[PDB]
Amino acid sequence: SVPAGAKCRLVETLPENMDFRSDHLTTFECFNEIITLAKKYIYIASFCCNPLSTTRGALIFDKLKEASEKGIKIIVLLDERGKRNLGELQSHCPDINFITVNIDKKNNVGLLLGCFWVSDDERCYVGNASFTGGSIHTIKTLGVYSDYPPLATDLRRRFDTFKAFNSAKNSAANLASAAAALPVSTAYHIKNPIGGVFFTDSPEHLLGYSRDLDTDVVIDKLKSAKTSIDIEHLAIVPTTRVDGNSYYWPDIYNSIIEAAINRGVKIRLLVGNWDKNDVYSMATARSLDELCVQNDLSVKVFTIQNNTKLLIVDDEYVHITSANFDGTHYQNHGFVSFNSIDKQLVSEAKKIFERDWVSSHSKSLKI
Ligand SMILES: O=C(NN1C(=O)[C@@H]2[C@@H]3C=C[C@@H]([C@H]4C[C@@H]34)[C@@H]2C1=O)c1ccc(C(F)(F)F)cc1
Repeated sequence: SVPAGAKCRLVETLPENMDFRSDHLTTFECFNEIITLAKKYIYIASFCCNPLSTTRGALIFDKLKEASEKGIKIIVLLDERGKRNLGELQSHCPDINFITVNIDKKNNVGLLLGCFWVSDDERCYVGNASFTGGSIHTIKTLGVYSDYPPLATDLRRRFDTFKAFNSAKNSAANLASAAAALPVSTAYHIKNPIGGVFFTDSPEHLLGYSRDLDTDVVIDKLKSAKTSIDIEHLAIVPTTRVDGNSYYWPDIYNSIIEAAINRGVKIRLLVGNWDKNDVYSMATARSLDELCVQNDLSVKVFTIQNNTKLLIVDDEYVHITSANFDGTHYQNHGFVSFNSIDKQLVSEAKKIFERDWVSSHSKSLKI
């Protein structure tokens, strides 16, 4: 028999200067458990890589340095745009194998956002706490940890597809025949979850034929929302700016409005503050302002460094990820998202969203 929730528990970062309190596992505690219980390997992936920026980040890096010195294979995948701190990292840990990744060499837009850990094919973390000293200590984050081996192995297979896009000689990032020979597999998806948990992936050109696109899964859950939509992402402005041009993409932005106007879903949105100089953010703000007064919508903003990417639907489905609901992310970027329908796991997620919705850092949207 399989366990309910796949042995999953919540993990997050609550800085001391912030009023967030919870009994769940902390991000700093989580990484020590992974490194201490590690016996075979430790695979880590994120965009930036800068652990020494805080005290708690430097302690995990020292525990990982000790791990690489005892015979544990340590491989760290970072996007080639976080290559500044590379010489600093290898200078402190020579035994850790750092690898620069460029998943999109066709247009150089897709970035590596896959923010997760995996060790011994038994334990694993996933969330929005990137391998930075801030995301462990000073930046509020949110993730999930599970010591269920079958779940960690299906997350290891996500790591295998990403490692192939290394910038060294002929590989999946250089050759097209070596990129087509990738066993891009997945053990569980929306049509066959494990213990009520499954993974969704991104972008579309890295799914193969078995994996699920996170874009289609999120929109389907938003269009199938009957009661409540609770989102805590950085921003949901349908327009992003790639290079010196703007990219309009309102797929997630419209499916939410379709819920609050046609279906009358009580929707609460907790996004970060925006720039007054950005006409795209201001026009998006003045639009949402007219809906909280007309339909059952509510919007609050925050100014703190927060990477949280949470989506709760009808107290029946929870979606934690590292990418933000926008066009640039769900079209080119590569990451892995957490999906679970376990009522007890979604309940603990609703417990967190309510906490942040009433926190002092969440002031009401004023225009
Ligand atoms: O979302 C609406 N408009 N809107 C966009 O289409 C975006 C584009 C244009 C302006 C900004 C950004 C540059 C991108 C965004 C924005 O606010 C909107 C939704 C519902 C209503 C109604 F109130 F009738 F319910 C009216 C309008």
